[PDB]
Amino acid sequence: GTENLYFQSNAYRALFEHAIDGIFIMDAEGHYLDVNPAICSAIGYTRDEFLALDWGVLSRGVDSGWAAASLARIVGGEPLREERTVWTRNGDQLTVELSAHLLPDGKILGIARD
Amino acid sequence: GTENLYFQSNAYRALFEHAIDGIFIMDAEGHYLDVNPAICSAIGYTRDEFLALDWGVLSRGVDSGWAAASLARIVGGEPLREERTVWTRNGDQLTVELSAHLLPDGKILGIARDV
Repeated sequence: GTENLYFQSNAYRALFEHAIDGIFIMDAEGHYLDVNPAICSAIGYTRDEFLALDWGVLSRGVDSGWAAASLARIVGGEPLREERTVWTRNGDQLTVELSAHLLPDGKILGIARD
Repeated sequence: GTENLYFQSNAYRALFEHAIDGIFIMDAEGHYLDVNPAICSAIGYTRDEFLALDWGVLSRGVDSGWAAASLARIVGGEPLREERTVWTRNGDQLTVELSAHLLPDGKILGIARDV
């Protein structure tokens, strides 16, 4: 049997740690809550730096209202799938495909892929 | 909180459903126990059809001993990271990069990526 919370929790821990794709968790207000090793390494922020940032900073989409508009669609229950230019800590540019899905308690699971 | 049992199991079910990469679970003997939508779509198998498979059949690793030897290495605490060609029952061929990690309850988490 695999239909129990311990198995599932185990499998999340392993996926989060070992995924090649970036995986992040944010709260309903767009505050980053967790970030996996892949995303910290790609974007160049440490976990502690990352957890002080909000949705929109990486892709410079706060002022434009992109962050607020997209967050609202996500918390409304529409999945996000959109390519965005993001900037690393050092100011280099990446193109990432961002996916985001609502979790049952209103938090958000995100994936960042090349 | 994001460390707790309820959060992490919620997050697993979401990530399993929504991952673009393939994710599979197998037991220590190589029997497939679960497979995510991405895998099923990639090879056009249903979940039930995939769950009749054992480790090595898709990548033609039975005769060579690759299936049994690789499974032993994983079960022994050595994560797998290697590419495998898959040949599906309808004649398709694809090459994927596989990662496989032993989980605490003895099961194995696999991830399959395009490559």
